[PDB]
Amino acid sequence: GSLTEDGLSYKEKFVVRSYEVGSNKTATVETIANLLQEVGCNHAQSVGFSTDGFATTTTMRKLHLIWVTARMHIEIYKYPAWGDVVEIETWCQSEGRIGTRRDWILKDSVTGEVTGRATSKWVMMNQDTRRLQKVSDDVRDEYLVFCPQEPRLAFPEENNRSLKKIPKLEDPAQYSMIGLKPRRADLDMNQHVNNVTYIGWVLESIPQEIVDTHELQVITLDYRRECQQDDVVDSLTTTTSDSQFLHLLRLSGDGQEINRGTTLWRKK
Amino acid sequence: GSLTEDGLSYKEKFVVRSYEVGSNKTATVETIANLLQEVGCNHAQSVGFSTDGFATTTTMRKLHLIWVTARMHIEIYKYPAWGDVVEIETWCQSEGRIGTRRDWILKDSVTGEVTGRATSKWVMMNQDTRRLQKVSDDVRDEYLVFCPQEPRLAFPEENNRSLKKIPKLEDPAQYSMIGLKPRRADLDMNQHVNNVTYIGWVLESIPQEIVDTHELQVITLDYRRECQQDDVVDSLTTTTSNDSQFLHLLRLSGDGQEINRGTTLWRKK
Ligand SMILES: Cc1occc1C(=O)NCc1ccco1
Ligand SMILES: Cc1occc1C(=O)NCc1ccco1
Repeated sequence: GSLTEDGLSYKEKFVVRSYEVGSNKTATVETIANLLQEVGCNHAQSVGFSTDGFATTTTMRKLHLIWVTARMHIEIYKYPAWGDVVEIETWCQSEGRIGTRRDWILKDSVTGEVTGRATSKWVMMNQDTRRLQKVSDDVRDEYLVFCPQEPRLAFPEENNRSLKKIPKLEDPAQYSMIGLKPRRADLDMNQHVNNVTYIGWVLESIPQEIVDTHELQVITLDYRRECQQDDVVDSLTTTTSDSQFLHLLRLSGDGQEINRGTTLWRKK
Repeated sequence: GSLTEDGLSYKEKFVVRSYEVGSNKTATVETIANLLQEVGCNHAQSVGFSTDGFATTTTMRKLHLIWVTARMHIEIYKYPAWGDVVEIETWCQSEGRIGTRRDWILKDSVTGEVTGRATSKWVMMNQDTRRLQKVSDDVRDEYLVFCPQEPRLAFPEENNRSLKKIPKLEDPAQYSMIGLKPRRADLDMNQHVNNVTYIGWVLESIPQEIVDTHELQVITLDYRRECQQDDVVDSLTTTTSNDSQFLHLLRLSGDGQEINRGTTLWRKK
């Protein structure tokens, strides 16, 4: 991969692997999400930021401050087939004191057609206390020089799906998968549960009949609290409708919320 | 990737990804295993075989016959770091009617030094009845033309670790991880649990203190029965031993039906 000519975005090509595809012989949404994280990490490295998923500076490191994902929104038009080359372009943009956005565009390398797009919202937090804090001016200036100044949005439309508020699923859920636990492969280099694991957990409570007859078109997922290495999770889903679902991930015992989201599926 | 000049082996380079590394910022053994499977699949594709993990011909497909892994043995000297390039060479060799072997050599692209090696044993089986059958001469001839004729072994030594018999762990196990279940990401394109998932499940019952102070050098794993999509597994481990050795067993959570047995060898960091 490499930064683009203006140095304000980063592009990388990937060849879809055999173990990366589902029963449709095309990349799963979790493979797509891993590739998004990979290109994001390579963009941070290319300009000198930390590569641990927290995109920190020496200044943030001294203050024990980290960037954390608050929301992921992915829309896929065509899932790449095994052996296909997908090119992904990513960029970062500040949204004031509130937080920062990282966007992605996925393209078919051969045709040049846009096959998917994604957006994410990030917030700054002290890694020990977990307390959120507004971005300081001295740390904002550190990363602004790597972002476009004019608005550049993967989802330009005012009040589009990526910004919709997500309600809390009410019991009883129509479907559930309980007792989900992360294993070592689900952890990152810092021993935290990888953000993509929660996408897989959300999807575990979708009936197999939906997965066999439909394709996932949109997934929006809010991240409220981390699942620790020794926690156990329950994945809940209710049909709200194309097929649409409302999702909730909570701790198996006390029912503490860790994630909420919605999915939209298209009949094959 | 590509077949080599003599067309009897296949090589491919991989750049280690951020999500592919563990706490040591080097590739996990499961990432290594996925890369082994990937280069194996690319070698089958390069010469016209099926790419579903069963390496079948049109002849085998008409008979509902498949190749299945009976044993995996991996030895790693140095785990590649994030961003490093690892080159992997693989080849296949028949071992008579018994079964066939697929071997791998991993190298550091920059230095050319051998950083790891692996071997696997495969057997032919009817995919519906799960009954094993000896390889026929007409099936055998189909793939022999893609294998070296002279012996080429990643583990040449006559009485080496890759061929050692593995005993059955006796209860009580020293350590256990209970209620492990596969999710959709653990399945392949045919909806079978991926062979690498069982490696992760074996390792779940190793105490975190061993993982933090030691590095995995060798893993040998026998595959006896497959875990179905709706099955639940128990991972059991007992220390058998500067080095640490363990005996492992994976069994169904309910009746205790064996699915895998293996051994691991760890070296202090
Ligand atoms: C998504 C995000 O939220 C807060 C910071 C970032 C980020 O990615 N920063 C590193 C970087 C590398 C190139 C541009 O920015
Ligand atoms: C491991 C194995 O056991 C039985 C067959 C095979 C195999 O890989 N065959 C396909 C192939 C591609 C190049 C050479 O052979």
